[PDB]
Amino acid sequence: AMNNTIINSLISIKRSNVFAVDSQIPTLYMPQYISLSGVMTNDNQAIASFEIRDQYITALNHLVLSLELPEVKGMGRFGYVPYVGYKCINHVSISSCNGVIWEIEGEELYNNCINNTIALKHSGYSSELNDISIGLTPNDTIKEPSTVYVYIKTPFDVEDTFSSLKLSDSKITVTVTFNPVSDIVIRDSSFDFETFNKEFVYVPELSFIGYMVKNVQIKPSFIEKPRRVIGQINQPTATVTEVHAATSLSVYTKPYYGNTDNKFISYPGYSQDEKDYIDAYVSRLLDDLVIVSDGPPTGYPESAEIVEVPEDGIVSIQDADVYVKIDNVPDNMSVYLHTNLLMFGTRKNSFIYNISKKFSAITGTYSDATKRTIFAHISHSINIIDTSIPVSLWTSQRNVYNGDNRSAESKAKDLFINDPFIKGIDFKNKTDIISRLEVRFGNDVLYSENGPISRIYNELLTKSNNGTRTLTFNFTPKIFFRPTTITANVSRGKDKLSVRVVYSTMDVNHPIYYVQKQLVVVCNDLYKVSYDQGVSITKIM
Amino acid sequence: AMNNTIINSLISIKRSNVFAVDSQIPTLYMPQYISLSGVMTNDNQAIASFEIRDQYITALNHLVLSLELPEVKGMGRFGYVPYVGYKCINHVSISSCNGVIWEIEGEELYNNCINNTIALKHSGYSSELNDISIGLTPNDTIKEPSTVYVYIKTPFDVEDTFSSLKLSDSKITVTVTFNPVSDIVIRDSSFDFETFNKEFVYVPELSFIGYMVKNVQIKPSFIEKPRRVIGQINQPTATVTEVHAATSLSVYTKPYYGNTDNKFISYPGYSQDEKDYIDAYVSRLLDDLVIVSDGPPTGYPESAEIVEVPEDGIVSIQDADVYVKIDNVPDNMSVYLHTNLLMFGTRKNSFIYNISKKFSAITGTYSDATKRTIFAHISHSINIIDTSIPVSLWTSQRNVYNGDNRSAESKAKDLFINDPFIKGIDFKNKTDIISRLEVRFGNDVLYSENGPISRIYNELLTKSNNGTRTLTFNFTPKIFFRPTTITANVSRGKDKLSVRVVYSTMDVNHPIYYVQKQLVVVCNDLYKVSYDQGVSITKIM
Amino acid sequence: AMNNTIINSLISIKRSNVFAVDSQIPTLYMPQYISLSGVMTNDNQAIASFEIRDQYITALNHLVLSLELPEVKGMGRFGYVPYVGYKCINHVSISSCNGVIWEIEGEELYNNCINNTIALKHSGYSSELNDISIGLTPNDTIKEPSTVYVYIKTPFDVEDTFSSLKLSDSKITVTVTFNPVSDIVIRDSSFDFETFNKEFVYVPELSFIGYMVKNVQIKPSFIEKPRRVIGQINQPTATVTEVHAATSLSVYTKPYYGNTDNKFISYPGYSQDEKDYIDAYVSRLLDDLVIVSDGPPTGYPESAEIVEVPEDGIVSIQDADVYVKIDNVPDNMSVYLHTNLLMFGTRKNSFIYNISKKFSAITGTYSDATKRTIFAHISHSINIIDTSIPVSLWTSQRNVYNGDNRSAESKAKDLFINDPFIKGIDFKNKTDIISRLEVRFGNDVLYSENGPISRIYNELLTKSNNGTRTLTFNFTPKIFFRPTTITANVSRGKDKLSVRVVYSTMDVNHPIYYVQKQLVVVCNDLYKVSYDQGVSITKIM
Repeated sequence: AMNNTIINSLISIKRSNVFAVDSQIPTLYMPQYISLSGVMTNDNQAIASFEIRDQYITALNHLVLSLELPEVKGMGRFGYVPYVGYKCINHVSISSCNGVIWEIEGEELYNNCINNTIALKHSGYSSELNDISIGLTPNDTIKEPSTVYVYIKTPFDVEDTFSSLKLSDSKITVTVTFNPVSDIVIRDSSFDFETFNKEFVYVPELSFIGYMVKNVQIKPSFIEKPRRVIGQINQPTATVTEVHAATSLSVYTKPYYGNTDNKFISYPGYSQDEKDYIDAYVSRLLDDLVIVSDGPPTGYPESAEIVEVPEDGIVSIQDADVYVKIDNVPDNMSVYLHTNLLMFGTRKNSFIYNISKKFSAITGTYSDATKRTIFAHISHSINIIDTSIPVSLWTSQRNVYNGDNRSAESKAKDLFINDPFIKGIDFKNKTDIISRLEVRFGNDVLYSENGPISRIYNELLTKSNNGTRTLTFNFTPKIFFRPTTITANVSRGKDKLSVRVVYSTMDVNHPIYYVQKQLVVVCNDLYKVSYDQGVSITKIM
Repeated sequence: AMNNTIINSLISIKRSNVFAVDSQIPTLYMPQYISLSGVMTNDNQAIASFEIRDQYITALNHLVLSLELPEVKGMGRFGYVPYVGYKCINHVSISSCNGVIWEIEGEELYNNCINNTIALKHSGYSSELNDISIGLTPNDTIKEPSTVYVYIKTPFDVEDTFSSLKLSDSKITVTVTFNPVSDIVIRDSSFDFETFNKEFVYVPELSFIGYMVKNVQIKPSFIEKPRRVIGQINQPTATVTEVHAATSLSVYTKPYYGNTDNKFISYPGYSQDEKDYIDAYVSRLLDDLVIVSDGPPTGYPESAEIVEVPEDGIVSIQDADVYVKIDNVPDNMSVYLHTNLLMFGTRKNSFIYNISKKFSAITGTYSDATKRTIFAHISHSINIIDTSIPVSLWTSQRNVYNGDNRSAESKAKDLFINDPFIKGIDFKNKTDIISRLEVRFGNDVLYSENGPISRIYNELLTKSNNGTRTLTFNFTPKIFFRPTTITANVSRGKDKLSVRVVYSTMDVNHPIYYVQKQLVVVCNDLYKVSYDQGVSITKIM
Repeated sequence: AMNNTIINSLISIKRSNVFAVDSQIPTLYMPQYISLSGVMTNDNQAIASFEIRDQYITALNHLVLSLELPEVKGMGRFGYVPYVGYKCINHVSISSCNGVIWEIEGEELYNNCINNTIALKHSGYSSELNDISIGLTPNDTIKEPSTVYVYIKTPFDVEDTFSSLKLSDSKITVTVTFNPVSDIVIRDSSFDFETFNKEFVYVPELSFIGYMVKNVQIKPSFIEKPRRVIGQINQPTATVTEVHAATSLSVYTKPYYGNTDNKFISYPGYSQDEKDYIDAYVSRLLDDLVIVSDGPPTGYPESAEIVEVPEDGIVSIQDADVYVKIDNVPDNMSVYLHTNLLMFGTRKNSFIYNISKKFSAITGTYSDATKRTIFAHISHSINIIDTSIPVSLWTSQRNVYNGDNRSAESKAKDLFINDPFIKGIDFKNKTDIISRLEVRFGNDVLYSENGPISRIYNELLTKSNNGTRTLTFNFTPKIFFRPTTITANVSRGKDKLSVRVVYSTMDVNHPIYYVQKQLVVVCNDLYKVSYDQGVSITKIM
């Protein structure tokens, strides 16, 4: 029922038809899902190799790696890192008889896939995998066997068949190097990690979409291979040499925990919000913070200053006042507040970082049935950095105090965490430790910034939530155009990308000041793909 | 402020202009939102017919069906299934004078729209609709009147005006067949469903975007019509005949509850996470699991083994130990543990499935004001399958035990659930009951897999979270190319798609072993659309 | 490993190659992120001006505005509105020597960006910014300094370099007008807003992506400039004159709070779900609703009817029964129910809106340590409208009752909220106050609807969750085609868009009946962009 207004509004010119189109008949082809088994060899890293050789496979894309995780038994606490499938991959390489066609580091693969929620979920992200489970007997099953699937995104996936890797009758080999299983496991000290590690085995299977094409017409294309460079420990510089045609440049920082035992007080498991991290940390602290006891509590170091709560409920810790109210406290028992649970300082009369001063209100109810306090509303100022401080840093040699005044029961619940893709200096990469960034191409300054406007642009343009500081040089559509690059001038000397940052200033009495940092620079170089005598790539100069 | 580096980096060749384009003048047209009322007729299913006849409507797409849900009154418990608007649709057909142009089943329509969160939300997904409400008097209003909107996605929507259905001066009729209202309602036994069902009436209105086009130039196009085949009860096979040009093939399993009363213990209402299902189930179980009583609890079957909790809090149920601690228990009362609340077994001395053994720690506080236990931390191993077991299966004839030892008050809270789009054998389609899948085209094997790598690929390629095992044959862009299909060879005999699965093995002492299953195969056939003497389609061969 | 079925299925015709493409070499260019500082001037609104003048910048797009929010100190309660960065912008204008090239209102900018979660998050959406913080001393830091980033989406962003604004050697000026800081702040009366407002200063920096293009070839393009018209207070009409080529028309309603003090009882801060709003409101009400007291509670107006709860727990308020059970009540104390906490009525014996009657079950436990009630399960019927009623409306002159019988402590916790982008008559724009909508073009009726099917279509087509009633006239692809518009017929008189709504009927005894409403109509006009003697636009007629 069109209105008279509508039928009279339209009341000559060459007009493009937007209500019809001629359907082009495409190249004749037939796709097939193909699964292959690999040969494992053993740095002694595990390495899986897959050989693709079939005259009827003309092209392929969409590599998926499946992994069988085994049943885990015994006692102790044990979970998997989130996205375990991606955290397992150290390196991936695709190569033909002519050499390497494409390759990537596992962290860069994860960074490229981090905006793909479906892929992250298939990589193994669930409560059954990522909760920290407990075994009570040597026969208790901590984790049941399960299979995860890792989508190995390549440049060959962007335009479906248009960008797919053509096999010009050559053999194609895919090689997957794995990280050691310690990287993907979160465990306490009571778990028999030596036995688990001696018995653990990666079991991979490779899948891809193959294309049988009739009368294929191959043309040369353009591919981008990421290349990574890691700076020295705590140095504010890193240089990428032999840069002749780069499409983009990425910069970020990784913490280095090699000077520690890799032990942390808490970990939220499947829950991965900042609030979840903080809630897990606070839950671990409260068991030692407020104590209901018949007499002064026992089982703490001599350095512990445990103080009885007065009738008004306020315990003053220097300038800080902590409000403590516990219901149903027995008559033969008092309420005590640990006033220096964790403390750090560099001089005997300077500023002290004291975790007890971060709490302002603690309320809960005591349970006579379970002999413990069930906490309710907690008012505190604990941030993600406190949850990210390694346990070794509290008891460092630079600390003029004891450091860790927790009970032995609390110290036995600390977890080993060797997650290989941690960015920044906290688990969420929230704190921005870069205050200034300068990028040089040759001797001349290419780009400078103070605030993270390059990260803001990276996130806006890629529609990601976990972006980094990225200089993007290509804004042209993929595949159909040759990508735009910054191009070297060897005569002028402009053929390397030097990066210099200024790190943010931290308090020398904050434990986080001593986490070691490395600067990571990623450069995407442009390559040309040719299909004469097999598959070949050349670096564009 | 361009840097000298930038202005000297660019320091001939035919270059495509990527900073400008000539704006093509499109076909002259004017869109209008048009709403129509239908004629209802009454298998006795309701059927709504809408006639589109207007010489000035040249094309249309984007069908939306609105439905007025009436005010629900009375007593009992009552909610709507999530996405009630889509759950209401049994069948949709679009046809002209020449015959059916396009049609789909309601479940396939839901499957095609499941990745559209906006559409699912408009279909009716809110707490006011999907919470299980309670009426206390015969005049209490359980649900207020509300309107839902169902987006009926067709092939005519993919490329906006390019793919829109052209009305070549013909009459177009849309016919909507509805499911019976029992399918979309979740109620207990105290709700007067007979009266509600006698008085309920579907009230639909149809909307679409029409296009008045001046001097339209129509061309023939290609359309895909899904076709479904349902296998026999508990058979591992299903065949699709007359397959001459298919773009894709989908496979999944549906549970068949016809051998039951369709009653379930719990349902989470608006909350639809797996954890929400499990929490609702546990909340229903705890009211009978742990009892605070003055003397041995009364009101349970003679088969119930209710045991007093010792002072240490551990009750051993065969090999399983349950820890029970309840605060504030009165002095004249004890704490009791129901040790066989639900139990299933096939032999008198074999394995027993016992829901009481799935709990390891139960803590809470008794309330003297409300005479009930408020539970706190619960440690258990309840999975989604337990929440999906029908109540009839516990009391089956094959069970050598009583089965359901709950109280009458608990049994009166069970809910009828007839949701028509359930997949798998649980409400979340999480358990994978297919262990092996083989697809044959003619006599030859087209595809085999063990793990669900085809489902992994379906989800990756369609960016969905609720994918199925799907063989996709078309990777060419829609509309602008003729779609790629697997093509029949009638000379060779290759003209049907046979499907055979191997179902996963289950424990004969698990109640879920006896849920009946059907195999569903969906085949998308390619059709050609022509515009001579009205609108016509032909099957491509 | 291709199957024999696959290799025999494919066993002439001009076929388009879908496995290769010739890579076109694009225009030579180099992008750069450029940041500028502005000149501030002071309706006395702050205004930031940025001058872009550089012969080597050929084109630009992707404007980002950063803002430094200062440290907030003192006592009282203080937070920022969600998306503070967007809420700060009153107006944005881009202009060259020829005049205004493009401009938009801040509310329309927010509406265009509301589907961009990344952009909304960068605008300032976090607990640290949006929680309502408390200062206790005149030196307590309520908020730490932080920087937000506002993505100013323009038409120049849709097709990357294709749609970018060309600077034809002209100077380009960007002007940002800011809202007063009262609009972006949520505070109580104890916060020193006069001092904060005297000292607050907007500190903006502008960024954009510039393009140095070698041998650019510029062509004329088409741009759409939104234009807004606001109807008179409580009038159901609004007209847009001089409409000669419009691509779309939007309609919605804004509440007008100028007849109030802009004070509300509660606000959920960072949590922005409807349930969060309702939970914050209920949490504020419960502290006065149920009172544990030694004797009749004191500190309430003489109009307050506070009633002791009987032993059965049921207090009847006219036809409504409230169930109140509180555990651990001391022996020298009773439980009391405030039965007319908030009440509104227009006649002394007609219907009364009473907030106490909206509660059906209240349970909790009294705390002897903190002298307050910790509530548990609450059964109520509080909706978002109750949470959106302004405090002034309860104590209106039309109310024949007192209105607000809360304690002084509760009244001191009310918050000032001047959020400038509120739609509808509640904070979530959930209630639909438009029952019928008629759009006229000239004298003839262009479109009519009752239900919000135009909003349903707006949301479906734009993939948004916060759509409005929108008539869309353009369904052609952006940039590459000249947009489709409704076109004026000045001879016939069709050159204005008149809008008339019928507002929904409300109860004259509901306080929400008296919130004043304005009708907002937005019309997107089509303009042509030319590049002779700088940058110029002309209105298409």
